[PDB]
Amino acid sequence: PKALIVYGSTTGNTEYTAETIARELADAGYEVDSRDAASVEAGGLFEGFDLVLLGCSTWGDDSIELQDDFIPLFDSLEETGAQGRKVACFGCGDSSWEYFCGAVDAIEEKLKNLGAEIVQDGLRIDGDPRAARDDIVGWAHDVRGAI
Ligand SMILES: Cc1cc2nc3c(=O)[nH]c(=O)nc-3n(C[C@H](O)[C@H](O)[C@H](O)COP(=O)(O)O)c2cc1C
Repeated sequence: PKALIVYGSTTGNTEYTAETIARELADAGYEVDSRDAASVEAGGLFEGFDLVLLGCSTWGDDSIELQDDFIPLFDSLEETGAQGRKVACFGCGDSSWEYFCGAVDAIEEKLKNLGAEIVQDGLRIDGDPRAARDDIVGWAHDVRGAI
């Protein structure tokens, strides 16, 4: 099986989290392709992948805004090949904000409309993800067991 991880990260937190998940999946036997959202195009992005994991941090002055590099992908999600695709989401944030990891919710909701199959509720990391390593590894393991 092939898994794609696409992340939008500005300060490196969601990127670390994506790398952590990627190693877990690889150790299990998946062929993993991990890509920064800045480097991808939406159109047919998910083609060929058995599992897609999308990660993004949350921004915005007084609204929920997705990480800049992820925005174009979210805006064109309908062209990615999400129907019937097994997906799960993750993100980093900071619980000082009420809309903690709000990006994750926005992405999940769109995916559901698009007919994707959300295999596990999104992983939401507060603060330094290295401090949450066990939680990330545990979530990767739960995603695997949910396929
Ligand atoms: C202006 C600003 C707005 C933010 N808004 C949110 C927010 O609504 N929800 C949240 O959970 N975190 C918010 N954050 C926290 C970032 O998402 C958090 O620093 C995160 O670790 C960045 O992840 P990244 O390094 O992968 O981009 C905000 C941070 C800044 C500076």
